[PDB]
Formats: sequence, C-alpha cells, structure tokens
Amino acid sequence: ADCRSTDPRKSELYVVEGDSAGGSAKSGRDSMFQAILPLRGKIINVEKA
Amino acid sequence: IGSTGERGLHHLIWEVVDNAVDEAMAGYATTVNVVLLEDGGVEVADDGRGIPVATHASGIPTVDVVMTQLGVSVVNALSTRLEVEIKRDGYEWSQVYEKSEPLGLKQGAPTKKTGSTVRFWADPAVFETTEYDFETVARRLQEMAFLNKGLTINLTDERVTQDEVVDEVVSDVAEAPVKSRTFHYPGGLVDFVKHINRTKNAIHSSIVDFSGKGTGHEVEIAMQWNAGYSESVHTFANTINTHEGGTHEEGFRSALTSVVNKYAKDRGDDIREGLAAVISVKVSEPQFEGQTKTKLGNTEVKSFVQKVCNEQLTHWFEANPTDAKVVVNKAVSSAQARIAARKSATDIGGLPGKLADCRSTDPRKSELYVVEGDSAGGSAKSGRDSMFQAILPLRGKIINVEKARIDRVLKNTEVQAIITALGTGIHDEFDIGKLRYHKIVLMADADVDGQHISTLLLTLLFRFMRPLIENGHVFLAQPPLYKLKWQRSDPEFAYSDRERDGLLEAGLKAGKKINKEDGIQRYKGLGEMDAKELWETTMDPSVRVLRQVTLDDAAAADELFSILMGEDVDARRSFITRNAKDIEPVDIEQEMQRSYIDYAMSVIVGRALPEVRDGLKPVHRRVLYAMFDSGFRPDRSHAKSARSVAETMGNYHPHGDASIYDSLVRMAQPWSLRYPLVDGQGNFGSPGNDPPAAMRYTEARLTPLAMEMLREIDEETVDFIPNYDGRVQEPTVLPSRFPNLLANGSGGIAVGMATNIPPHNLRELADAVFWALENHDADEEETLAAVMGRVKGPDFPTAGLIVGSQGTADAYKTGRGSIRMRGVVEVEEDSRGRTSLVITELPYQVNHDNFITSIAEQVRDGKLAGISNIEDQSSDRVGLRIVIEIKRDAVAKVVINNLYKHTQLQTSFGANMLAIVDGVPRTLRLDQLIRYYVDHQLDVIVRRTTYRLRKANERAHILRGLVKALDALDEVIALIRASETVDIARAGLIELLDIDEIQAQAILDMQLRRLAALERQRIIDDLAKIEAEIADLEDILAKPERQRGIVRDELAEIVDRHGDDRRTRIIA
Amino acid sequence: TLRLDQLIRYYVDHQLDVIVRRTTYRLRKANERAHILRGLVKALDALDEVIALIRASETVDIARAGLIELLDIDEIQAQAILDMQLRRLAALERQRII
Amino acid sequence: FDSGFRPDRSHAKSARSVAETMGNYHPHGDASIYDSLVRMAQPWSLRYPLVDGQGNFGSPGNDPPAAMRYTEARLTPLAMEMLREIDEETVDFIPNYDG
Amino acid sequence: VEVEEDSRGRTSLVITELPYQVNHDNFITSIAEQVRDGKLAGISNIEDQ
Ligand SMILES: Nc1ncnc2c1ncn2[C@@H]1O[C@H](COP(=O)(O)OP(=O)(O)NP(=O)(O)O)[C@@H](O)[C@H]1O
Ligand SMILES: [Mg+2]
Repeated sequence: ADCRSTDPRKSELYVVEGDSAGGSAKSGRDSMFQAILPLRGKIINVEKA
Repeated sequence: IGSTGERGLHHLIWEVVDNAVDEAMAGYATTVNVVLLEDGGVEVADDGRGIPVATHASGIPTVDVVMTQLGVSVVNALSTRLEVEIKRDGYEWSQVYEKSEPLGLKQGAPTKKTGSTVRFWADPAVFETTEYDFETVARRLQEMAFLNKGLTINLTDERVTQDEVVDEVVSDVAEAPVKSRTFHYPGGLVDFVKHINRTKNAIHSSIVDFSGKGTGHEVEIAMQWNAGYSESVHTFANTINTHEGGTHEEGFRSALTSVVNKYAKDRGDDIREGLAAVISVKVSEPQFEGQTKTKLGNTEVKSFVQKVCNEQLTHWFEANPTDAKVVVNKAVSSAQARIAARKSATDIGGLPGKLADCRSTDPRKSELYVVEGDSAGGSAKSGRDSMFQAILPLRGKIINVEKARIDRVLKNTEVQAIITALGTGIHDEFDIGKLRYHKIVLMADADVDGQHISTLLLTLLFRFMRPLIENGHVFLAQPPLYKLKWQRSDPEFAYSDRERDGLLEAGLKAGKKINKEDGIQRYKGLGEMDAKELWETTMDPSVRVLRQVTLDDAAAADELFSILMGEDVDARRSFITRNAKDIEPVDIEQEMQRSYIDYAMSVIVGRALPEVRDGLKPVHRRVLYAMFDSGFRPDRSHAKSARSVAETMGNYHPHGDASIYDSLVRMAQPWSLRYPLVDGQGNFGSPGNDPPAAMRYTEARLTPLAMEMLREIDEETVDFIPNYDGRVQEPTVLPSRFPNLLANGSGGIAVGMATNIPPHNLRELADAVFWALENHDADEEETLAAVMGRVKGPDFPTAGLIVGSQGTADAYKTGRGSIRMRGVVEVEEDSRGRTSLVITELPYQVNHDNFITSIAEQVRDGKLAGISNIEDQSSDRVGLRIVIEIKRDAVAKVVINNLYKHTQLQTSFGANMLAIVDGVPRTLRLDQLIRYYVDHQLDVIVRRTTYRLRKANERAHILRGLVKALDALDEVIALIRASETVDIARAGLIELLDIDEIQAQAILDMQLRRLAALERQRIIDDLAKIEAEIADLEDILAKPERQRGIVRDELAEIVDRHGDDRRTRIIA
Repeated sequence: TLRLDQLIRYYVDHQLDVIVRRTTYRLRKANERAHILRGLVKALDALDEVIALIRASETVDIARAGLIELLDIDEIQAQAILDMQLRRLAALERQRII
Repeated sequence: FDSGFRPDRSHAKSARSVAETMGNYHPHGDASIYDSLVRMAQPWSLRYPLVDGQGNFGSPGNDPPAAMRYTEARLTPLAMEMLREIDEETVDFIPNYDG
Repeated sequence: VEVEEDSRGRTSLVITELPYQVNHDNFITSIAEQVRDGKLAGISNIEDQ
C-alpha cells in the first residue's frame, strides 16, 4: 500500500500482518508519506537456513 | 390395500382409474378427468359406456354388485362416502354409498350421452393420511396416456392455495402484469421414447416402432439408443409396469441378440448398454409370479415376443442401414470398454478397518447397517448385537451416480465400499446369490445432511442395484421422533405426533412431572441418541419398526430421479418452486421426493434466498437477535465480537463460529452494506484482500438502524418458533421498521436458483412505501408506475455511476435486468508534466487489491498499454486513490477508455429479484416487494397493539389489586402478621379483599420500601396512567386507518433521523 | 520433571491451602449474613414502629436514615429491612429470621 | 459449572457448554474447545471421566464424535469434586480475555 | 488375547483388551497390511465383532 512521497527521507514503512492490523493500518495512515506492508502469510526461520 | 400410509392411500386412485382407463383401452372412452378435491375426495369422470345399472342375478343392481365383492369394492370399503354417477341406457343415475351402505339409485334427466363419474372420500379412521401427492398422481397418469395412443387424461388439483406456483415451466422472469395438467400423446410409445431420450441425447434419429398382433395377445415396441450410460427399457403387460421382468422382456432380449449378431456378420448387457425402449404387451389371461405381484409368467408370450422381435427387428436394419451403422459403433465400444475393465498376495481383502462385521456366517440371519460416520458411526458400532449385526459407517462423500459413467461410480470409495460389503457385483458382475446380509438398514439424520445422503443412496440402489429393492432387502430405520423426558420417571419414546400426546396425557393423568417448554425432545439427528437408546428404540428386532423400500412403478421412478438427480436445472428448479409449501412398506418415489424437497428447501431458505418481509437469511437474523437479546444496543458500549458469535452459536445457530463471525463482519462493513446493521470497532478488513481481525479482538454492537430492524420484537410482533434445542424461542422474521431487502440488497446461489437484489436509497424507498400506504386500494399496474419514479434506481454504498436506465427499468418491471456500473476517474498532472489517472470510485462488489493486480498482469502480458505504474494511495482521510501513472506518449483519455473496456472499472450488475414469499421462492416486481413490505408493517402494528392491550389489562389488574391493599393497609399488614404461613396469609387476602390469587401474590411479594408515601402515590398514579393507555390501544385496534397512519409516522421518523443523500449518480 | 512424592506433596499442600482459604471466606460470609440477621431481628422487635415509620416518610431515603435513627444500625442493615418483602412478616418466616 | 450443568440437572447440548467457554473464557474456534469437551466425555480416554456425555461421542477407532448440536453433555459426580467450592474463594481468579 | 475355537474346528485368537491409546481401526489396518505384505503370516482373517 505505497505512499505518495517519492523522497525516502520523509517516507515511512509500516510492516503489519493483514490478519492483525492490515485493513486498519491501511485506513489510519497519512498516505502522503506512509506505506503499509501487510504480511499475508507464513515467514520462515532464517537462522540455520 | 398394502399400506395405511401414503403408499396404500394412492392405490385407491389406481384401483378407480385403472377401470376407467382399461375402458379406454377397450376403445370406448376418449377422455378421463381426474380431480383431487379440496375436502379429501377424488373425482374420476369419463366418456366410456356406463357401469351396468340394471338388476343383476342376485336381485340387487349391478352397480352395487361390483362395489361389494372381489377390485373397486375395496375403495368403497375404505371410503366414508362413495358416490357413483352413471350415464347409460338413455338415462342418468344417482346411487350413493354412505359408509359402504348402498342407499338408492335415483333416475332423473334422460341423457342420450354415455360415460361415468366416481367421487370417493377416503376414511381417515383407517388411513394415517388422506392427502394425495399431486406429482405421484401426475407422473402415473402421464405414462397412462403414453401407453394409450388416443386417450386424454385431465388432472386438476382443487386444494391449491390462493398464491402458490402451479406451472410446469416456472417462468424465469416477471410472473405478473388450481393445478391443472392435460395428457395426450398421438405418437404412443414413439412419443414416450422422445420423452425418455430428451436429456439422454440419442445417437440416431429413427425411433423403432412395430406392433405384433397375437393369437391371444398383442405387443408394441419403441426403441432409440443414446449417448447415456444405462438401460431405460420399461416393460408393460396390460397397462401394468412389469419392472421385475417376465417372458415378454426375456423373449425380446433373445430375439434382439439373435438380430444384432446377423448384422455383425455384415461388417447381452453389451448391446443393450445405450437403449431406451418400451415393450407394451396385451395378454388375455395374464398370470404374474415374482416376489412382487409383478413379473409376467405366461411362457407362450416368450415364444410370441421372440417371433415378433425377430422379423420386425431385422427389417429396421435392412430399411434404415445408415442409422444401424452408428448403433454398432456404440455396442462394440461398450464391449471393449467393459472388457478392458476386467483385471494381490495373501489378502483378507474384507474391508480392513472401515467396517465392523457380524459374527454370523449365514446371510439369512445377518443385517448390514449403513450409517454416516459422524452420525451413528460410534453408537451403532457399540449399541448393536454383533452376533448378527454389521455396521458400515460411511466416512466420506457419496457421488451423484445418476448421470456419471460406471468408471467414476466404481472409483468413489464410499460406493466401492457398499458393493464390497453386500458381496454382489455391479450391472453384469451382479449376482444376488452372493448377498452377505439379508437386510440393508440405511440409517441417516432428519437434518439437511442425512436427507441429502438418503437421496444419493436411493439414487444408487435404484440404478446400480435394482434387484435388492424388488426382493425386499433394502430398509429404512424408523428412529424415535420424540423423547418425553419426565423428572422422576424414565423417558418414554414416541414415533408419531399422535403417539406423543398419547404418552403425554396418559403419563400426566397417571401422575407424572414434565417441563412444559423443553420437556419434549424432537430428534433431528441420530447423533443425539445414546448407544443404549439406539438399540432399545431403533436397532433391537424385538422392539424396532423398519421401513421396507418397495418399488411400485419403475417407469415413474425413472422420471423422478431423472429430474431431481439429473442435469436439467430448469425442470428441477420448477419442481422445487411448485412443491415448496411442505415392518412398514414404503415407496421409493415418495421417500426420494420428500428427502429431496426437504433438503432442496433447507439449502434454499438457509443460504440462497432472503425473506421478502425483512430481507435476511437465517444466519444474519440469528446474529442480530442474539445481539439484541444480549443487550448490545447502541446506547450501551461494544461487546467483544466473540460474545455475540457465542450467543448465536449456543442458542440459535449451533454450527462453527466460521460463518457466524463472517456474517457479523459483513453487517459492520460500510462497503458491504448500504445501511450497516452492525457497529464494529477495530479491524474489519478492507474492500481489498485484507481480512478482519480475530473475533477475540474486534468488538461490535447493533446500529440504531438495526435497532429499527428489531424494534418491539419483544411485543409479539412476529411469530417465534422453538430453537434447535427447543429451550428458547427464535423469531421467524424481524419486525423490519425500515425496508431492509431493498435498502441493503441481497445475493445468494443454492440448489439451482440464485438471487441478486441491489442496495437502494432509504429516502426514495420511504416515498414509494408512503405512496403504497396511502394509495392502499390501487391496481398492480398503477402501483408499479408510482414506485418507479419515487425510487430512481439502486444506490450502491461504494457509490460510482449507473450508466443508462434500461436494465434498471427491466429489473423493476420483470425481476431480471442487467445494470451497467462505472467508476469515477479524475485526472491530475504532476510537476514534471507527468499526467496520471486517479480512480476515486469503483463499482459495488469490485475487489480493490484484486483490481490493481489485474491491471499489473494485463500490462505485464501486453493486453494493457500506456500504463507505467499503479499505486494504492487510498486512506480513510483521502478516500479512494488508485493512482495509475500514464506515459507521456499515451493519451490519458484513451487509457481511461481502455480500462472501461477490459478491467473491473466498468462491470454490469445482474439483478435477480428472488425472495421467499410465504415459504415459496418467487421472482418479484418493485411494487410487489413494496406492497408485501407494507403488508408486514400493517400486521406488526395490530399485533403490537394486541400485546400492549393484553399486557396492560394484565398490569392494571395487579395495580387495582395493590391499590385495594394500600387503603386497607392497616388491615392488610395486621392480617399478614397474625397469619402463620405465606399461603395462610394469601388465603386471608382473597377473604379481606375480593382479589385473585395473582393480585394477592403481588401484595405478598411487595417490598417494604414500596410502602413509603411517594411510592404509594407512584402505585396510585401508575394505575390511572395505565388505564389511560388501555383506552388508547382499544381505539387503535378499533380504527384500522389509524394503524395505517402509525406505520407512516413511525417510518417518516426513521427516514427523518437515518435517511441519507444518494451515494451513486445515475447517468446516460 | 518430578518424582512420585513431589507430585503427592504438591497436591496435599494445595488441598491444605484450599481448606484455609474456604474457612476464611465462609467465616467472612458468616459474619456478613449475621450482622444482616442482627439488623432484621432488631427490626422484628420494633416492627409496629418500623412499619409506622416507613409509611410516615415520603421518600425511601427519609425512611432509610429514619431506620438508623429508630434502631441503632447501619445502611446495609437498613437496606435489608426496606427490601424485605411483605411475605417475610408472616409468623413462620419471622421465626426463620430469628 | 458457571452455566449450572451439574449432574443433578438434565443434559445440556454440547454447543451450549462450547458457546459458553468460547463466549467469555477461551475465544477460539469451537473445534479446539469441543475436542477437549469430548475427551473428558470418553471413558477410554479419561480413566476417571469429567464429562457425562449423551450421544455419539466417537470410538477408540477412526470414528469421530457427532456434531456439538447433537451430542449433550454435563458435569460428572467426580468433576463436581474438581470444582468443589470454587465459589468459596478456594482458588485465585484472574480477569478473562475481555476483562 | 483369548483363543476360542471348535466352531467348524477352525481356531481363532480374540483380542479382548489392547494397551492404552492404541487406535483400534488403525491396528486392524496395521495387521491386515502386514499380512498383505507377507510380514505377518498365519493370519487367515481379521474382524471387529
Ligand atoms: N366406466 C365403466 N364403465 C363400465 N363398466 C365399468 C366401468 N368402470 C368399471 N366398470 C366395471 O366395474 C367392474 C368392477 O371392477 P373390479 O372389481 O376392479 O374388476 P376388474 O376391473 O375386472 N379387476 P381389476 O383389475 O382389480 O380392476 C369391472 O369388472 C368393470 O366391468
Ligand atoms: Mg378395478
């Protein structure tokens, strides 16, 4: 859910999980400089991987 | 007669009709009129010769002689009244029989015209039911006209309710600006095979027809071969369906095989594989053997039919060789396909651990019980008597064998399992000798699942295992209907509705105690019953009642199964819409019909269609009510979603939280409902691919609009019915003080039929309701004109645009129309001259995240061009912002146009005005939806006024009772103190003051705080307060036009505080 | 990870705690119910005057504070009397309270 | 216990006992709850069963129990001793999922 | 395990009890497969009575 702002200085990335606060973080945000990455699946354990 | 139930009750009709038709079969009667009467009788009129009226050999008229002997005599025997009108010998007669008593034949008017008429009323003191199945009757008469090439049969049903769908072809549209059917088939058996191969879709075009005159008989055969996978070879011996077989069948088969071998020299089950044929024999002295009274014995008929078939069959192949060629290219295909089918080390093979077989080696004393795994799997396996009972629990899904090829049938595990248990083969490999259990007891629930399974198995046994039914090895468990649960005594089990009252009264009268709300248990599932209960009530031979599945007409049963289980959706749809207001030998065609309708409707009402009155399916209704009754009103603070889900799950809808929360959420989502019924808190997803948060996290409560949906439900404004565990009462419909169906819309597909109603504006809808309220006495044609105009079209929450107004006017005037929807795109240039189209509005039901991707993948595969980027800049603060970057070479106007072309940015909404009107699925016009809602609202008001009057004359009685005690307080208090017990004090009150046991208990249960001066005056003033209300509601009842007004004003108020400005703009 | 004795003793210990926690609460409740019955029994002796008082006061709050002026008791004890249903003033039921 | 399903009183459908747990104590999917309910009802599972069931409660084989709408279940004389005087502040209490 | 017989003359071993937590139907299965695979010989038949 990318923000308007092109400049990374003023940009902001919010990493959620769609199941938790995806739908709502997407609504609440100042879309001018805020982007939402709702994690919609199972993340792996990258330790001994 | 055969049965005291429905099976035997119909046999009377056949015993009457069969005489009238075998008169037409003599060639004297042209038309037979069959009338199912409103009361309970049956009228069978005809234009035959006339029943012999004059005095017989005995001395009493021949009409009376035929009515009390061998036949039709049994009709009069089992009749409370049987009238016989005869038109013969230049005059017409009366002859009436009162409870089988031949009273007298009065000769009136001189009729030079011939015929007869029999009107008989069945005895309810003898039969369980006196209600005849129209479809059962309808089907058997249809074949009666097929067998006789020049006869008309006219069936009419009188007891048809004012509204109900009567039509054979139920119109997919409009339906607006006595069930009758006529049978006449000039083709004969030719017309019959056309009817058979209608759906089967035949290879060749030439129907084989030939007639064989006999030395004491007469045969007629019609044939056609199909693409289909089975033999539809229906046989008849004197209008009787010889389903078992007989010499005419085995003579035609000999002569048919000895004909297909002569034409194989040119260029068994094998041949027959395709064929749909009809053998119609006439035998002078026919005698039938068989386990059923069917199966023609007559050995000379074999030699006659084989001689007729030999000569006439070869002849067709000689004269029509071009079709004869495509016949053998199906027959030899059948051979090599089932040849290849044919074709392990130290194996038991006997169903590993998916069955629990009986100790008994002998099949004669052995019983197999086919149960559903989760239904009676464990309880049957344990309750049983292992010495002779086996349990095959079906742990899986059963295929709809009806149209499928024997390949997919035998693959399906649950089908494959059954065959392995019985031991007998399949079609060719089938040998009844190998039968391992001499009783097959199918046990399944009354629930929508159990009925769905019964249909599936009765389809299978009828097709792939017909001998098992005929020989009478297939049964149906008859489990208890009720469990009368006494407090001190052990429970008694009732199987009948009548039997319950029996044990209920007698038991109470004998001095027993039962709860008078939840005291009786109506079973729905076998899962309910304990192991012990299961043996004592439905498994033990010493107590049980079984139901023997008997086939009574295979040709009519072929029809029933080809409709409900077949591939013809429009025939099936129609049947459902017609039949919507719905030890012992049982008919297959009637169990199969009841089980189908019950399942068909449960899946229709439950998930497919909204009610016309309140627009909801039961789940939403049950969420809203559990919420209301739990007190999650808008005044009070939100409750965790889980709480509402739990309250619905535990009391009204006991199926997994899954669907319950899924509906709760939809009613909360402002992009889902035009007028949201739920007021949510937290993450309730997005119009993209974002789900809502867990039920444990989100919170919801009713909206003040949903409060109008519920408004005064507690005041007996709707009919309540007992919930799944008959512990509480659940409403059949919600009051709906605003028109929910049209206001919010409705979608849904289930069992062939689907609905798709759009959402509308409440303000525009109130206008049309006020018009209907006011202009209460106006024509369907005028009121439809008025509703359109007030209502200017659908008003989607997601807003957008409605392009044109034909599909809009279509769906209003018919009930089916296509509504074009478009999205609002704005254009904004950058800073570096880079233009970009920004989607601000998208049509209703288009998924946001699924849309962006569509464009992305369309651009990726070249189908979309001039697009360099897509961004979702949408938030709650800046609405929808799907930002499409367009190239500097590309023209923004054409890109906007190409998106309107390919993508979801433009999509037409297909409207379907389907709704459950009086339990009947119905396609409706805008005015009908309006007038049915006003109907509801006017009922709601009188009912509300009724309860209010009752619940006031109730209170006033008490208050008058209390006031009486306040003035007599010194006496009242000095009395109570002197009396030793409460009941002694209560008796003294009824003495002292002329009051009721209820007015006196009001005094006793009265707290001391209520005696302080202000509170006495509170009771004094309350009585005169309530007495003023009583005066009013008496008037409200008295004046119906005053109630019409209440509706208007109460609804204006709702649109004056909750109505809103039109979201989507209608354009052209 | 525990031996058999570790499990037996941790059990016994919890039962011994369950008893004291109960007895403490039972006693805590027994004195609560006692002061109430003490309140009502006191009111049963003055019953004539008690009844005379309640009806002589317009509101329940004048009657409540009047029920502490009359009988030397507390607001919880005075609310126990006011909420007393008339039925509880028949001979057998008055004897149940005493 | 809180819902009053003592062994004195008649059997309540499993769905009522399930809905209550899910309602204000454990707000998850009914399967996890009902599965626990069913275990305490099975005499081949618990040596001393805590649930007095009624209906198809599966088998020690591959037979599942019936739907929660069908089976009925209540507490056991022994499970009553497990809850013996919980109302009497014999144990510590904590606030539930919503509080 | 009890060992009944003298019916037709043929002997059989009837399992009257099984250790705690063995799935009955997965056990009958287990035996039957071993028998099909030859791994368990002598067993001519298995059934839940
Ligand atoms: N419309 C009719 N006109 C003249 N005679 C009739 C008519 N309908 C019935 N009958 C006569 O009524 C008689 C009595 O009926 P019934 O006892 O059923 O004998 P049946 O028809 O020979 N045998 P069944 O095969 O059992 O119907 C018949 O034998 C006919 O002769
Ligand atoms: Mg007859």
